[PDB]
Amino acid sequence: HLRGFANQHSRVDPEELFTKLDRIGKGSFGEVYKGIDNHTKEVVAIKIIDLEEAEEIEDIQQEITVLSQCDSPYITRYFGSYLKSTKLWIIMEYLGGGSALDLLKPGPLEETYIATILREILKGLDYLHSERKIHRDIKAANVLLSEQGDVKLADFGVAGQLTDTQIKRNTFVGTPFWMAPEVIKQSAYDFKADIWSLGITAIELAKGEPPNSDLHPMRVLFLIPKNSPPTLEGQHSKPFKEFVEACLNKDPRFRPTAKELLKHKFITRYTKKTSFLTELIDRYKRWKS
Ligand SMILES: CCN(CC)CCNC(=O)c1c(C)[nH]c(/C=C2\C(=O)Nc3ccc(Cl)cc32)c1C
Repeated sequence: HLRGFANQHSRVDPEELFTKLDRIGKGSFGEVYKGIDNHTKEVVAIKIIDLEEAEEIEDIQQEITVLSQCDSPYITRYFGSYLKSTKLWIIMEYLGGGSALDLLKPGPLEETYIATILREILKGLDYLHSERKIHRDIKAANVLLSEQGDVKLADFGVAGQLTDTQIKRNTFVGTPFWMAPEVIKQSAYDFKADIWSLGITAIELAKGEPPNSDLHPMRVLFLIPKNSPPTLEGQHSKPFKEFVEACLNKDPRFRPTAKELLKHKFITRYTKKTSFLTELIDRYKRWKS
């Protein structure tokens, strides 16, 4: 019956207030478009969700709630939501540099870039975890950059909320290659699931693809809780291999917090400013052009 659902959104037709432009990517329940707020003229990202198609409605509601409860320069900003029949327009912050996955397209990343990106992801994780929120879908595709090199976490479509009522989660959610073993087994889990997913993302930043990409997603789901954790192989520095090993511990009790990882040798070795990442944005622009 969706009682109280429409009350939370502006019933004003979003085509009058916003000018919809080109598609820039996709989200958990819809397509992401570039837009301009007709009043301020300011650039925005618009996510259009078909409620009849994604009828997943509890999760759409979860993403709305999560985004409106976050207030951090490390989390994509939310500007409201507009309903137009079965379509829901979610207006968010515009990040012109695209994703960390988009940025791997022209070629491999030097270690200096990887350490800077991981440091900024950790600042985002530290904020979420302090707010008792778990992202649950940490991967390069969900790490976005502004045209100035600011790194932000996006896509709260499967995000979890811990309380004094619910100390742990048990929901089976995420993308197979990046999923923590306790998530797959549906054991009671917390913020430590994002730490494991960050370790998979660290390998993905170094290799362009997560570990065991040569395997079928369903085979990987069956093997993650049974096999030894992945390792960073090949020509990479010892502190980088150590950072990955710290994240990829099968026992969550031994995985460090985001705050601890911000003190890791791999993260502290390089002291690049986020503006350093604009070179990757320029490289991607030259490659696409
Ligand atoms: C088809 C995608 N294409 C690569 C071939 C373009 C690369 N991506 C972008 O240009 C891009 C841009 C400029 N902005 C975004 C995504 C945004 C974005 O800008 N804000 C935002 C908020 C929430 C979510 Cl889930 C996603 C986004 C994206 C994916």
